[PDB]
Amino acid sequence: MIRFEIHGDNLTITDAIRNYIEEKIGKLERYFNDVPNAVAHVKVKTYSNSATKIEVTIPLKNVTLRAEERNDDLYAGIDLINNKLERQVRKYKTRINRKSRDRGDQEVFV
Repeated sequence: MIRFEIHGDNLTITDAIRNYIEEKIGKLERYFNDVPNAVAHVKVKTYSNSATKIEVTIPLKNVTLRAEERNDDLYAGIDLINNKLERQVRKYKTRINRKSRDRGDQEVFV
């Protein structure tokens, strides 16, 4: 089961975001079906609507994304990681997939 293990010390510490993330991570992992385990170890930290300090660490099978930054929007921090998730997830899975066919991406053929 795809898990979300957040420690969020922010203003809105309720089911709202947890659900919000459940939707996000849910919709992300529902892009896959062969994903038994994907996690979101996230930690936001703010006592101001004009603040957010976040740190995501989302261990999928393939890759674990971590994003640790102080940025006004939480959702931008997690978007940093989510959007980079798309970016990195695809970079990683597509690279590790193509390593069979693409022999000379890291190799100069010595």
